[PDB]
Amino acid sequence: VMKALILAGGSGERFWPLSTPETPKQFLKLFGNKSLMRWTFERVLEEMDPKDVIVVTHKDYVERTKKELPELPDENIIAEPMKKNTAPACFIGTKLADDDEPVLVLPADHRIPDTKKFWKTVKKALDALEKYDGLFTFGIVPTRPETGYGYIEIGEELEEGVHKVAQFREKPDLETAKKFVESGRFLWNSGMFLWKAREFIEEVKVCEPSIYENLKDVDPRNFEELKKAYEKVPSISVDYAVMEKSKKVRVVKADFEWSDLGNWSSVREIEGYTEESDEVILVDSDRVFVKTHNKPIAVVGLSDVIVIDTPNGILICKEEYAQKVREVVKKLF
Amino acid sequence: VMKALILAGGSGERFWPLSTPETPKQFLKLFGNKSLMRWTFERVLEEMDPKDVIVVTHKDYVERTKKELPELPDENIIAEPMKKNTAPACFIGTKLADDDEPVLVLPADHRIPDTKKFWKTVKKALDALEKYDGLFTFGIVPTRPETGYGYIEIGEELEEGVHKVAQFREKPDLETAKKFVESGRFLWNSGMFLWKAREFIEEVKVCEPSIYENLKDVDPRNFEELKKAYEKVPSISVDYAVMEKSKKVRVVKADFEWSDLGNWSSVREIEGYTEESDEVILVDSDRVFVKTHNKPIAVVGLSDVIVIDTPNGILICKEEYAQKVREVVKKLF
Repeated sequence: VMKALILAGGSGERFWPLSTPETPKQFLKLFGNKSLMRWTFERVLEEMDPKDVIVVTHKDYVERTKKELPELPDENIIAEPMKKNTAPACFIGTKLADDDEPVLVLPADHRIPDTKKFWKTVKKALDALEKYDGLFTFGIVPTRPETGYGYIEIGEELEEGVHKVAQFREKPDLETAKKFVESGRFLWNSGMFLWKAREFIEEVKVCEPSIYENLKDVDPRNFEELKKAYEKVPSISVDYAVMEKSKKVRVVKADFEWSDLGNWSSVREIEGYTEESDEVILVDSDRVFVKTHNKPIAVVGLSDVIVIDTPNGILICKEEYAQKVREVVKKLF
Repeated sequence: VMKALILAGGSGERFWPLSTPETPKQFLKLFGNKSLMRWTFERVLEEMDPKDVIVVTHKDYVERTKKELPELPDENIIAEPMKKNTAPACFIGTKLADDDEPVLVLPADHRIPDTKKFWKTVKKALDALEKYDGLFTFGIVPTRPETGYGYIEIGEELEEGVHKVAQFREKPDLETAKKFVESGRFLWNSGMFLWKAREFIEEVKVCEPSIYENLKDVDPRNFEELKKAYEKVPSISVDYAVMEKSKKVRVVKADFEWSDLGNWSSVREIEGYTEESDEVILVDSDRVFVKTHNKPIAVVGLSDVIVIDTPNGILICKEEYAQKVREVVKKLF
């Protein structure tokens, strides 16, 4: 018995001009002519019947989620009355589970190309969960001194590849980041989780009563009932809400390619820089990421720049400012 | 009793994506829905009869020239068999005047907004020509430092605003223009010339026979004959051919504002950097020049760039590399 909980609340904001307010990150077909969420759903379906998968997302997103995931029973989609981040989503998704049922929590907007190593790692976490209880996160083995991700400090070892979490650390300085990688004592917080339903519910009661009392006996499908609760409930990631507080947090080492797809630079990391070609002309310009639409694009005198041309517009972004594409969406709409 | 010779040739390559690849610069409509040549023809018509205006241009553009300039008599367009730069075109155009007629030679792809001051200057230049003879140039006081213009060293003062030319200088290093602009002994060569038909003819015999001996007996309007004579005749500017070598070059301080429209930067210099607007979004980006087309353009984390969007393409160009747009066109086909 196992439940999968897909959290799908993102913003394509950093993916303008490809993303539109009407199309959040989760529906973007960045790879292979399928959305991030679809890939994620298919990843899960490798080892699970869809009866045990749950999507927690806004109502605006619900209908297109049905057309994206025809296999998913309409009941298993769970409409949210407002964006209050992952912690409340996690909570209402977890209540569908039975007390001693494992709940695997997954963002809809990440990329994990090896579906088998993913399940190898999840099986390992399931076995560990049964041996030690507590709340489990997945730490990705860093392959570069990445400043864009948050980190998990390895603690005491229970078993090979399963550790207590000594500490969480947010985006570090490049030197600090380089020390984290060289050390081998830090992992990337993948944003993925695994816990037994009952244990998480109880853990929130101490960490964030705010969340527990208001959602305690609210039926998550009853749209109206959940609105009042949500009006009462704060905005706060479960990372901040529970994980940063509990004394029973473990990490499982994940040996697989993973990305949060944070911004356009993240896509470049996966794809590599763009090749000079008949639609991309480069003169004294290196390390450029260019997605063309229907006309040639020439970049002259500029290095480390992202250029995206879609019908919604054209973006031209120095690479390190790829997080500030959000501001474009703020100013534009 | 005075001829105007308009030289109509020049690559418009540096105005990609506006210009097609072999598009002649003189037909670009950079300002007010009128071509550079049209503006130039109108400027001369302020004081002149079309019968005294000669356009020297490649055969391919004769018909299109007629259409820009319908006031111009069909016989006043002289069809060249090959592109051979300005010295040979100056020659065959200047042959059409009487020996003692003044001939004002003007580039077709410059921008002189103040027509009245243009003619103020010319009339001063005509009066000087009558007193002193020689080949006259028009010097522009450097309002800026900029490399790769022509350069005229101010020599002996013949009379106020009329000097001999100590030296003709066709190129410079960066910030050597600083000790030309702050030295005050150097004017930009505006590319306009004034001479009596016969003196210039004599001077081509002395400065470079190659052109003179091959073209002296030839009638400019007999295409075949001109086609035969041009095979023997070199491609060389009148600057390198005559001005740089001649011992009778005078200079006149120019009383109007002027620009050579060398590249996209020149257009920025005239229009200004671009205003953040409905279709131009600027995050952490200063001193950008942006011509949108059908969609919004966001420029994030980048300064001193030119972004031009047209059906033919998109150009993103660091401002100081604006000459290198030539390299783009080469790569494009």
